[PDB]
Amino acid sequence: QYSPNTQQGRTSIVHLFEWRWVDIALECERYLAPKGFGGVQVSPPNENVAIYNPFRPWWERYQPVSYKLCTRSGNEDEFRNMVTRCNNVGVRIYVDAVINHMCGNAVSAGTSSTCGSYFNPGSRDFPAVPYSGWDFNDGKCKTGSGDIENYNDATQVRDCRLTGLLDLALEKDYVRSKIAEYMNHLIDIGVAGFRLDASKHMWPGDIKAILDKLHNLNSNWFPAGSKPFIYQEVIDLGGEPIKSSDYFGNGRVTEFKYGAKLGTVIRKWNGEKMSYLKNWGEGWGFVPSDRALVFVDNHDNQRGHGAGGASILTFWDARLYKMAVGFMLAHPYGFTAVMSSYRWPRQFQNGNDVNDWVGPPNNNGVIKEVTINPDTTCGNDWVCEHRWRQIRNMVIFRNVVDGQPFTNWYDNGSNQVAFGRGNRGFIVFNNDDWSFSLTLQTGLPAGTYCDVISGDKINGNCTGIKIYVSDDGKAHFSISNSAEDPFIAIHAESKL
Ligand SMILES: [Ca+2]
Repeated sequence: QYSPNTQQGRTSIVHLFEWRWVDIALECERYLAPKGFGGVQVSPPNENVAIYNPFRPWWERYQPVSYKLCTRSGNEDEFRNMVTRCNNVGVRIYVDAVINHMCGNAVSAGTSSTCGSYFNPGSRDFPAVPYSGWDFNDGKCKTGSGDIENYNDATQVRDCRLTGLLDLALEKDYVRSKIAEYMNHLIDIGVAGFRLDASKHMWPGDIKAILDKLHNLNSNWFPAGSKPFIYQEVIDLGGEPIKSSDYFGNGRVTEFKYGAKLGTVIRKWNGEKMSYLKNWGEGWGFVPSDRALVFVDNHDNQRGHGAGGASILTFWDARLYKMAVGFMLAHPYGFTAVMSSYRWPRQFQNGNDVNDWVGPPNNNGVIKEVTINPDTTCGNDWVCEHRWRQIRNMVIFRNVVDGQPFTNWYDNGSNQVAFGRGNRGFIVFNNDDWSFSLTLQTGLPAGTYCDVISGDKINGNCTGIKIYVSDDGKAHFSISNSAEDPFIAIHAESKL
């Protein structure tokens, strides 16, 4: 469960948030495969409630109606086609599994679903599964509202409705079986793993019982006996009865402290400085590296819909964002997940964005295709951070130094730091309010290296800055505090 199952040499996954199956298939062959990406996390592929007020919000996909592979992203045939094409080019697919609940109990009965399936939250009737009143925790929950009111109570957090979402009785073999049936269908199609949504709201034992009924990965692409990669979405920030470690037996867990702390440091908040990142990792109270899934931001907290809140860095803060993602990709702690989002009309009303519900680029509900501009960027309002030179080149950086130890760390006691990875890569950061000009030990063999942040290496040529490493692995670095990108990165594969 703990192994990503990615092709050897691929160390990251990208969350192509709300992308259509056909666009992901193309992206796999035209970009992800050749640029070294390990995998892709897709939005929930199962049928959900169609919400028209607001209008097709992004969160409607976290309200299941059935387990039919029928969504705004595409149908079953298109999903199968995408998984096959991606696996054929060495890019894995990870599915966002929404198995803790169904749709909101206050949602109107009818056929307002992505596949026309009928459902009735009022009577707990979901005939397309099929599920009935006997498959929910309405009798288990002992709160007055029926929803979760006390997070200091593990039992209600697990047996009560999370913000009104119908809570499934995962202790029932029938329900566990229906879920495993859905996940096994996806495994046979070819998915390499799953993101367990709202894992904190499920008992670790119930999850285990479900994983027990899962098949091994498709033997056409994976070695026999291969188990699906499992990462559970658990928001653990410190003083709650429920701990991330409670889920270590099922697989990896999302480390939400990673992005929250990194954002605070990069922003130079609460007195933090990049100099403290010397012991970054478990030393900061994070879960063991071999059990962590890290990221700077995600679809939830990038809108303020999650853990971290205000310190979270996202594409809106491009300069600091690129620096944060760069540091994460260069650091050996955990398995890294990169975010890929879309732009929305942000509107704040006293510190709160009233348009945080806005769904993906669309034409009257129909998701707009991802267009590629001549400069390899995306159009139609898709941000495509994974296509940003500074981010994509750092993704490759992590692959190149995969395995090398954290070494040659340097810091000025403030916000100017540098460190290498064995003898395969070196990165320098200048987050202070003054220029950086110093000769440092890189631990890299002598030669001319192309800075992969300001440019690229193309057939014995650099399109950006060039770094000269001498015989003793020493090299000079100059980064102005006013530089577009205040950091430099070089590695074994960027050497001329
Ligand atoms: Ca639950």
